[PDB]
Amino acid sequence: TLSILVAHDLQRVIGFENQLPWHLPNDLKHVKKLSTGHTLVMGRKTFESIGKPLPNRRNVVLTSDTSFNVEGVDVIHSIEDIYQLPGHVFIFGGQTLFEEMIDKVDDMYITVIEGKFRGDTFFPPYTFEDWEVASSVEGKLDEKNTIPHTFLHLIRK
Ligand SMILES: NC(=O)c1ccc[n+]([C@@H]2O[C@H](COP(=O)([O-])OP(=O)(O)OC[C@H]3O[C@@H](n4cnc5c(N)ncnc54)[C@H](OP(=O)(O)O)[C@@H]3O)[C@@H](O)[C@H]2O)c1
Ligand SMILES: CCc1nc(N)nc(N)c1C#C[C@@H](C)c1cc2c(c(-c3ccc(CC(=O)O)cc3)c1)OCO2
Repeated sequence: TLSILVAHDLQRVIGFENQLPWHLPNDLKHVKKLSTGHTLVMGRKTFESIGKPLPNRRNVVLTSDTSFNVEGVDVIHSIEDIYQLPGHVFIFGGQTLFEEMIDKVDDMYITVIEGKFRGDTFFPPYTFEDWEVASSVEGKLDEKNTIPHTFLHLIRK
């Protein structure tokens, strides 16, 4: 099972200057629930933006750097290596990896941020006539979660 896992805004912005443009704690909880116990695969720049591996799951980093080596991180050097990872594998980002994999994944867990942010990195365009809506759940707004957002589970038709 190969899935995308992404938060993107109304124009599909996912990042600005190596950071998330927005602060949404509920989306962090969403990611932890989905991916604890499984595998995250991310590009090198996504990994550097996080700083360190995320706990209690396998962290796989794709890079051409043969010197890359981080305690708690498994390194792969080819897209093809992804297809040798067991278990449930989530493509975690960023733009380059999403572009490489959106045509390969079985399904996508998208958090749509219902806002328009300045970005320099984007999720690729997709059309809902390629993807069925398995579920769509509005995120709950409160003091610490103040941007409207929707959790989609899209499965390839
Ligand atoms: N909103 C979200 O859900 C979310 C999630 C993740 C990331 N992001 C954002 O996305 C942005 C970063 O995305 P990005 O496109 O700049 O970078 P990226 O996709 O994270 O990383 C690109 C790097 O990955 C490696 N790579 C990609 N394909 C490869 C291949 N086929 N073989 C070997 N290595 C490969 C290369 O590393 P080397 O150059 O070292 O060889 C390349 O430089 C950040 O702003 C981050 O905040 C957002
Ligand atoms: C949470 C944002 C997000 N949402 C969805 N829908 N899909 C994604 N791919 C990402 C992403 C991402 C990368 C860019 C990133 C950058 C960061 C982060 C975290 C992050 C930190 C803690 C958790 C909670 C956990 O799992 O323990 C989850 C994500 C993740 O924090 C520093 O900057």
